[PDB]
Amino acid sequence: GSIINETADDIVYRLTVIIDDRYESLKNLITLRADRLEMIINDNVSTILASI
Amino acid sequence: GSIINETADDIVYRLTVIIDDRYESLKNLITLRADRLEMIINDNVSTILASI
Amino acid sequence: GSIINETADDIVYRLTVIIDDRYESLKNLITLRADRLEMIINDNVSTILASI
Amino acid sequence: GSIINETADDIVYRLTVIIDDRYESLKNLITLRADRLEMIINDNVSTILASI
Ligand SMILES: c1ccc2ccccc2c1
Ligand SMILES: c1ccc2ccccc2c1
Repeated sequence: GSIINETADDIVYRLTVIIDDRYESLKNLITLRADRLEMIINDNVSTILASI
Repeated sequence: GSIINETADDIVYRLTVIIDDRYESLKNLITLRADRLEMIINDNVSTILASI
Repeated sequence: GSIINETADDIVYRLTVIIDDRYESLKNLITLRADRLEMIINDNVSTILASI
Repeated sequence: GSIINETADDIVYRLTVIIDDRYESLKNLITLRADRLEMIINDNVSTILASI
């Protein structure tokens, strides 16, 4: 439209990309560490149960 | 308000919607995974106690 | 005048509050769920050890 | 080179620095608390396994 609403759209867009990238990083990390805890807990409990 | 004041509110508002959405996502993911770990732990302890 | 400088300062300042508030919320949530899980584990292990 | 194009670059950069700072803190927090939980889980299981 004009010079103002475009410069605003550019600010919103660029920072949105930043926010989105940092979001995905945190999302994948949370997922990664939670999967590890599940794996470790499962393996250990299975070891305990296998040890009378 | 003035043009620039309305444009400032719009930039903040839009990026706040973004930040909030991403925050809720991580908030929900963290809660989901932690809740599941507690579910897994509580179940495993019940099995270990049943196996004496 | 200087309204563009001030508005940019005003924009950065407002979104900083948003970002920091959500950060603290996630920081406390992550910290809270970790304390809970550690407590649950320690409690359960003591229960298991009390049952030979 | 424009009046507001530099302003936009400043706003995005200034908030990017803040986002990066908070993102890194959560990343470190998530890593540290998960590393801690994994240690606690294994240390506890070693105790149980050592109790017939
Ligand atoms: C601390 C670190 C990582 C986690 C992942 C999922 C749920 C809770 C957590 C607590
Ligand atoms: C997504 C990405 C980074 C963030 C940093 C702080 C608070 C919320 C966030 C949401």
